[PDB]
Amino acid sequence: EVETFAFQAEIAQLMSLIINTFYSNKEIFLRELISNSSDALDKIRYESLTDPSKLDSGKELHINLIPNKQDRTLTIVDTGIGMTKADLINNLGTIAKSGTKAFMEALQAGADISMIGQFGVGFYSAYLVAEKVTVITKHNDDEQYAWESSAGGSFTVRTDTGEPMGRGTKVILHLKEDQTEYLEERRIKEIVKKHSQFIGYPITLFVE
Ligand SMILES: CCCCn1c(Cc2ccc3c(c2)OCO3)nc2c(N)ncnc21
Repeated sequence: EVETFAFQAEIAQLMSLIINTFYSNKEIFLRELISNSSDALDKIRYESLTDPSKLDSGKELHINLIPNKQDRTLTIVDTGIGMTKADLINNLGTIAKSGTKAFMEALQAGADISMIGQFGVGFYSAYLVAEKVTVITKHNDDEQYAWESSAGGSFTVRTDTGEPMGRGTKVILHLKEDQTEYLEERRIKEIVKKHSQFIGYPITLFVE
C-alpha cells in the first residue's frame, strides 16, 4: 500500500521557489546530494566505532553516481546510515522547517540558491533538475522504504519490494526534459571535480 502525505507548508513553499525561480546555476544540486551522502557515511562510520555490528549490513563506505539515458535518471547511491520511516515522514521535515525560514530570509538580503546547503535543506535543490525524485533508503533499525515526490505539495512513502540494498540511500533523479546534460559523463566529471573534489569517500561515476 502507498501512503500519501502533505509537506509542511514551508517545505512546499521552498520546493515551489526552487522550481519557479529563474536561476541558471543548476549544477549545484549534485554537490548538495553528494554532501548529504558524505554526512550519512560519516554518521555510520562514527556509530560503528562503538558498535561494530552496525556494519553487518555492509562494510564498504562509498558513493556511486549512475546515469541512465534510457530511463532519463541520475541516481546518487551511498552506503551511509540510511533513513527510517520516521525520518521520511516527520523528522526531516521538522528539522527542515527552521532551515527553510532562514534560507528564504537570506534570499532577500541578497543570498542566492547556491547557498541552500548552508541552511540544511540542500536535498530540495534536486528539484532544480528533476521533475520527480524517488528516494530508496534502508536504515539498520528499519525496513527498506521508497519515498517519492513530484512536488505539488505531497509525497508518498511505501515499503520497498525492489532489490534489497543492505544499508544506505539512493536518490533517483527523474530529470526534466531540458536537463539531460546531467546524464553525460564529461558533464558529471566536471561538476564533481569543481564542487566535490575533497569528499572523503570514493565516488564512482558509472558509464553507460
Ligand atoms: C537533512 C540530512 C539528513 C536526511 N538525509 C538527506 C537529505 C534529505 C532530506 C529530506 C528528504 C530526503 C533526504 O529524502 C526524502 O526527504 N540525505 C540523506 C542521505 N543520503 N542519507 C541519510 N540521510 C539523508
